[PDB]
Amino acid sequence: MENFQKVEKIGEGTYGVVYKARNKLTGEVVALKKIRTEGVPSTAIREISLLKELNHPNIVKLLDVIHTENKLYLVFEFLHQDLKKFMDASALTGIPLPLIKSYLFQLLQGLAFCHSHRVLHRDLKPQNLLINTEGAIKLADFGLARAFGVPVRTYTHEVVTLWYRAPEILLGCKYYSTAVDIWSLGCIFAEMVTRRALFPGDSEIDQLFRIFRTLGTPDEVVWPGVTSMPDYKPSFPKWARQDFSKVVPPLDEDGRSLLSQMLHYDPNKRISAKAALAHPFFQDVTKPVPHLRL
Ligand SMILES: Nc1nc(N)nc(-c2cc(O)ccc2O)n1
Repeated sequence: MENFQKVEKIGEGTYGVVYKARNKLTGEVVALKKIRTEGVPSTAIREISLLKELNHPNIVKLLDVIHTENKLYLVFEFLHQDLKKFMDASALTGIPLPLIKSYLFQLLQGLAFCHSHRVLHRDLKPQNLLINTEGAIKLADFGLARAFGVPVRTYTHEVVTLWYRAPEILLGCKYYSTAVDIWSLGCIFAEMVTRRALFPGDSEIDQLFRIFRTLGTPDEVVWPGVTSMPDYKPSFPKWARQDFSKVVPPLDEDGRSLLSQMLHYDPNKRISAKAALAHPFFQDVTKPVPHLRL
């Protein structure tokens, strides 16, 4: 692109590298993502284009889609910091509960909007949740996984995180439901509260086994159909479920209650974003302003 001027590289997504750029025209500063391949799929540039209409205050706005020279550039609004960075910065002290509750509340509104438009994220994680000084938090990279498909690593040599991957995906399901996003968000919710990733797997089986060790190895009782899943093995060790009081202390009972419904094994039983918004946990929700040092 000749219009912009790569101010800085603000990260390396799984679908390409993201740059902060100043538009020599509008002068506006935006986030410029260079996607990945012999010319980029055509069904892809059509799916992505549809997301320009998926506008919501809790969804990073996709300003433009430019397919040129068999290269794909996505232009997004720019936010100054991602949640992973804010958590690392807040670890010594921990993000205050009121601000954790506000972010979760906003993320669920974002998901509710996307899910109502039959759009799933599929790859939610702290690194693509963006915050601003006004206390807002927004979902980035929505719909990208759909158009494309998470490969071995990423666009290039660099491991993709599995820490937030729903169990049905790890067990080989072919069709993903909106429930996969709820699972990811529950994982992020727990990480904000405890200041440590909930299920930091370093391999697919390790990821699954970390989930089993904490929530109990799933069976036909809690998850009808699970033993019929593609990657399910009768040889999986049988671990007992641990109490949530031990999983996310010292989170209160409303919080633990909501988290438990967000981490139900059966995707059909997992709480929807719409319903999570009505949970007693958000009875006293407010919108605190974060402390960002840009
Ligand atoms: N890691 C990181 N940091 C910052 N500050 N921003 C972004 C960002 C990522 C996107 O995909 C879109 C817009 C953005 O502002 N990503």
